[PDB]
Amino acid sequence: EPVQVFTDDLGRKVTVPAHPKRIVSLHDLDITIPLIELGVPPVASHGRTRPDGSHFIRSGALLTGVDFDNSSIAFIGTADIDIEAIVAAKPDLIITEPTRNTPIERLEKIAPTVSIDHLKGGAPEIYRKLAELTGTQSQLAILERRYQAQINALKATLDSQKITVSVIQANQGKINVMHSYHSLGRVLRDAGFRFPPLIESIPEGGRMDVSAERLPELDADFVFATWRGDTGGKPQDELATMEKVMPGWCQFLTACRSGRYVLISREEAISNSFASLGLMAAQIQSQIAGRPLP
Amino acid sequence: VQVFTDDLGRKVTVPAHPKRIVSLHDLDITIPLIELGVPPVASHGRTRPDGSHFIRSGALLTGVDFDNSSIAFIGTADIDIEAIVAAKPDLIITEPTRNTPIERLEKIAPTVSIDHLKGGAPEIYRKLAELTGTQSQLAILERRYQAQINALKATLDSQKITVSVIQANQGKINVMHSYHSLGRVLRDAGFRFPPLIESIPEGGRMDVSAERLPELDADFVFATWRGDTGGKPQDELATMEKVMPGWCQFLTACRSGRYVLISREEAISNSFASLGLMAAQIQSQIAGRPLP
Ligand SMILES: [Cl-]
Ligand SMILES: [Mg+2]
Repeated sequence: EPVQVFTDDLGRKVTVPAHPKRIVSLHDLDITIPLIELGVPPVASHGRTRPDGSHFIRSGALLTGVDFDNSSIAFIGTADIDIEAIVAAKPDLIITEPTRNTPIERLEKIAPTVSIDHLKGGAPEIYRKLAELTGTQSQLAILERRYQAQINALKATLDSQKITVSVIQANQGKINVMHSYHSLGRVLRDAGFRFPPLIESIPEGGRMDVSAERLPELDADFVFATWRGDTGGKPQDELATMEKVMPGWCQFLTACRSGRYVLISREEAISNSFASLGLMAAQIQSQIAGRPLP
Repeated sequence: VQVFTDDLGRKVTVPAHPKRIVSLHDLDITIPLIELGVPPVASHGRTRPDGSHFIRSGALLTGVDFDNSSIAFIGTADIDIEAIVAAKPDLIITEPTRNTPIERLEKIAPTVSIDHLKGGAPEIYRKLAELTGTQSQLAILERRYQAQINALKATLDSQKITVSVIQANQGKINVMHSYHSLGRVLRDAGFRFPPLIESIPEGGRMDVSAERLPELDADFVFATWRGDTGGKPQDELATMEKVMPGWCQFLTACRSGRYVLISREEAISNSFASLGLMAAQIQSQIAGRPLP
């Protein structure tokens, strides 16, 4: 079996298959979804657990169509990982990350184990690392080409470099803003939309809370926000929460007053996935260029 | 059982697991094959006046085109038989709008004809999955679509909201029983449509007089704009104004800022990719755009 040395984010030099056939993933969102997108789904995965004891891969069905109930992917735990289940899956590669609590020393006894950290370079680096680790560089190239096509289509729709945007979130009586809000921020920046200085000046990978009084500093041509829908929530929830931040908040933003405040489903907006990038690009396109107002 | 009856009624013996498929149509066959995980070794595509070739919607919807793959281009109008032979296919898939005599293809490899006019996209994918042994991948694609519809249904009471899809067609308005991807998602999500649309037979369409715009009004009115040739949404608005000056005032949806323009290339696709794009846009356009 052909083999490679991979340097993980703990600086460990790990001899791994050139083409792993049985991967165990210790995080649904951070690892399993990217693996599925790369065409190398794990044989076992971390996931979430509901109070009735049912299990699911977070965003699995929604973004990839893959979940525990329609696949041969074994569930290995949510909090404490079932070591017996990992062993039973007979992995040739185990992928974990720094926020997991299963000891590396235990995992490495089972199979070549690597730890990957999204704090080093974000989603693009995670996919680059996973593609190298799994020999799926050709599939990554296809994913990247489609993303290029999506950005180019968006850029061709409108003069993005002359349109300002912002992404905001209610946070316990204040406004939280990121330099780049996950998938949504990534697409906006890649398409060349410009952000207000308060947001642009936040260090890369950073974020800040902003006082309600300063809302006008977050104003732009279009203002985006997200709402949580994975547990029965609705867009009106973020509206109600913004009201708790400041009654009449709408009047502090020319974007909201003019009907250019846009609410996006959070679960897809926060994912690292190529699926998410496409969903963002489409929504940005029609919300900005495809919604004429009287 | 390696036996596939095609849409011409031909009983064709095929490979159990075809490895080298030749596709005679980019949109109707190549895109679905790529989505099913069995991209062809050669494909029909389009040709620009400078001689460059592309798989229509290939890069945009799948990330796959001639210029970043080993897929051979085999022609736009006339099919290059020599190129097909050189591709060493084990299966050739064609469709009834093509002009290549089936007998020429049959001499090369097992050849099957699939017709999107019988059942549309759902039937195309079912047939291609059976033909290529990709029933498992199709189930995955179908599961994602179900999740997307359920997400949309959970966002709002779609059964209380009416929607309408319209298209400018040479001075009149064309409406379909179901506008490809866009219409499929709207119907599947449980939205209601204007009385006129429900009267159109399945797979059918009709032109209506510009004067009858009010009968096509709904809570939200959707239309599409062509962008694959440098077009922009404003170009579609210009077209409507020529159909009917002040057309906006004849629709309560347009007057009140509930007229939505969607990119046509994605909207008319048979793809699962497009269904997801439609669902996301419907969701935020209807439920995520509060107006003053
Ligand atoms: Cl141990
Ligand atoms: Mg400003």
